Amino acid sequence: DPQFTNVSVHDPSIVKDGDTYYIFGSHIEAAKSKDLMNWEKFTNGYTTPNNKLYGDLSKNLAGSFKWAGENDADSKGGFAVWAPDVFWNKDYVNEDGTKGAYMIYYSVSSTYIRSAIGYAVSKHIEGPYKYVDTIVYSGFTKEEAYDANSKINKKWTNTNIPKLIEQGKLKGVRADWFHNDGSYNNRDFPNAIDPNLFYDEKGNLWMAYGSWSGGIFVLPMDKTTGKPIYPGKDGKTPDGRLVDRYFGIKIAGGYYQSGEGTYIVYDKNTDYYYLYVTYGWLGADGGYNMRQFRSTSPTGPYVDAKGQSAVLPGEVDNSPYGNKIMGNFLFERKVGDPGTGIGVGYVSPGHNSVYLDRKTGQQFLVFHTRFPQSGEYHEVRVHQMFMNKNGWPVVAPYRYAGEKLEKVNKQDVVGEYQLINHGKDYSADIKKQIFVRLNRNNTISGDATGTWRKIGHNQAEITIDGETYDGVFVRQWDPTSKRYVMAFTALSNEGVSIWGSKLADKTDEEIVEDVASDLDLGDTDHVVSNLHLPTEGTRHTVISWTTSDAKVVSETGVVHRPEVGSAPVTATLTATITKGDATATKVFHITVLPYEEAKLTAHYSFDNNDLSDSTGNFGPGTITGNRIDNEGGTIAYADGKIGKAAVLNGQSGIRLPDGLVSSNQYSVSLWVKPEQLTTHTTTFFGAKDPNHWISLVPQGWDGNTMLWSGSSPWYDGRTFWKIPTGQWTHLAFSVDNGAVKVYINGVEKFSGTNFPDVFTGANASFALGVNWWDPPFKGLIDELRIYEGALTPSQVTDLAQ
Ligand SMILES: [Ca+2]
Ligand SMILES: [Ca+2]
Repeated sequence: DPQFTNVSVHDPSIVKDGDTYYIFGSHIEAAKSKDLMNWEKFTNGYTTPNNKLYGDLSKNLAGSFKWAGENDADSKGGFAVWAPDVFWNKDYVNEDGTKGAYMIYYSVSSTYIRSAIGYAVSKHIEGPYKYVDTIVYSGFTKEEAYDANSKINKKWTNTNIPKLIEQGKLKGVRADWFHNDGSYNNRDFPNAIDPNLFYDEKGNLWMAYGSWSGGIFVLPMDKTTGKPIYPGKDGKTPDGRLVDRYFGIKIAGGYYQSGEGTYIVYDKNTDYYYLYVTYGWLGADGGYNMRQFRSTSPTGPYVDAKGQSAVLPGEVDNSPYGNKIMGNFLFERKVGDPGTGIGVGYVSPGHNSVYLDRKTGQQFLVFHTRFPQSGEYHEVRVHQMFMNKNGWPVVAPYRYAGEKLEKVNKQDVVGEYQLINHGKDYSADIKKQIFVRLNRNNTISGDATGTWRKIGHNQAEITIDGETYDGVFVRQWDPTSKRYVMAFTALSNEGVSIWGSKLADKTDEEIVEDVASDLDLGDTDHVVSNLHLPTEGTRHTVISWTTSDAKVVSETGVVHRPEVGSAPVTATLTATITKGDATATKVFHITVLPYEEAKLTAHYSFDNNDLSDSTGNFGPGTITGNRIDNEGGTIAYADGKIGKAAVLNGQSGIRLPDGLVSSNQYSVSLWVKPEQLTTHTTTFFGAKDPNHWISLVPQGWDGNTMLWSGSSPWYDGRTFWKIPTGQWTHLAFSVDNGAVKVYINGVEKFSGTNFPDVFTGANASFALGVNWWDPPFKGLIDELRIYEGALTPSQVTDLAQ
């Protein structure tokens, strides 16, 4: 039934104009939809001029760009226009003195603290938006100072503050804004990004903003002009939270801890201000997760279900604070569940907005998310939310598909559920389901015990291991099985959320039959890799294995490839599948391939005082400077492992020719003499483009030698081994249709499957010592050998010597 059209809009700020829903996100991306399911982008990103939102970007927002976000520090080469919020401001006095305009409040940033918020206006939601002013600034300093790769002076005199002191809106500079060395005190005070403009009960206008550092602040705003009404005077709220003459009132975060993407919604139905913030880091390993507080006042205090304050008491883990409404999750499609793929899950879902419909009461969490097994690729998602009995909106487990609350029969609730509990913790981990059933005697049994009730038409009360969770039952589109299913979502007074999705009713026999038809080990006629043999199917179905011949393949799928030139070798794996007294059997016919010798395709020895390929079928290399795409470094040839090695001083390396590798069956060998270790720094690299690359990393994100692929998907070829300096080490890795191996000094240190295919039918870029981001390799690398095919353990224990 339901159709979806996806868009990649990061940090979506939703707004309804007329009958159309609009989202505005970072990087000047935006889109629109009439149904919250099918999105159509209308922007052109950082294209300038004729930028959709801003026109000639550079001149329109120059005011803001004088301070950060244009070709400066972390924005070198481009722009950084982040996390906007957009609304129709009926009171805005236009420069022709007419009333009413669409405002866009945006952020610009150059480092993790040097940022500012400014706004622009339009007669029309799609723009053009013309700059008005820049109103809040962070990362400024007590004296003249510059950042690495920045010519912008960060002294506070270079912000709006002098003008504000001249206008009588501030008395002066606050000493507390500075550390003793004159640096920006981001322990106490904010990074000026991520604005959210909202209205209170009375129609007064507020802006909340912030991201990590000192946290989230809120300022009242002049409806007529778009400017803050700065407090003018330092102080403390009645309950003790920091007030600042300029930055406003602190409502969440603190002490460097995470927390950005604030969104605040006044709900007239409950008379609460609901505060959403996202903890953690946005990246696939970041554990981005959405949090929820409330207050009776726009300016707080904001607290969670447990009555705990959103404002941190000190430099502590923020895990306990805030209802955790969504983290990493997957409703795993185990063997025997209907559909294909791994099932529906999200990684790092967050930076949300919220649409609450004045008339109907329907409510929607809007956010961007990443996904398991796709790295940094992201899309916009929308989940409905539903007010529970205790005045907390609860998030639905599935993306919105037209559903609404109904009168729900006890009959349609009773049965087996997959259940996910989001807890409080957050990390790279992905929560997966357990199995329980909600029995007609209102008990709960299975992987957890307890009780449940439906109340009124559809309120849910689930009590598990002595924890009670209040929420709703609602029907939901499960895209894995492709049915509307009954579901539940419910929050406890700890502020922990559990989710439920009803499984199709099934006998033990039908399950085993399902597990049996669905059990597949892929193409097992060309096996070069260990086979993963599942020991479990859906709903705790158990699967055991035997092998006809352990010398070919073990019971756990461990393969033994025969000698080069030998015959492929055959065996049979038998799966026995049990649940209750139902049982079935299925056999699979394996053929394990012999090793095949990789053949040398190119050789950079550096032995003839140049970057020539000795095999004489690729061009010579060229020199780079400190990145794969820049020029002007120096290659000293100096005494090395065989002949002369290539030296790299620390500030360049070698651009190898395009297309060097052009397959998914290849191998790379080289000898490395490092002086210093720097994290992420490559030797051999790597890339189709800056999102699809391979890198042989002497010290990677885990502190060890690895083979690394990124950023969509991520691959962690971890050897768990650290490499020495002033010293030669032999490194080799092979790739063979997803099959990957890495060798440290001849010994195999990593072996895996599903290695990405980065170079087949592309003309990619390759280099030694340098990439697009990290410190160049410092030391020597000798004897770079590229191959077609996968080096044999034998070929490799010979290159090592
Ligand atoms: Ca936002
Ligand atoms: Ca050499």
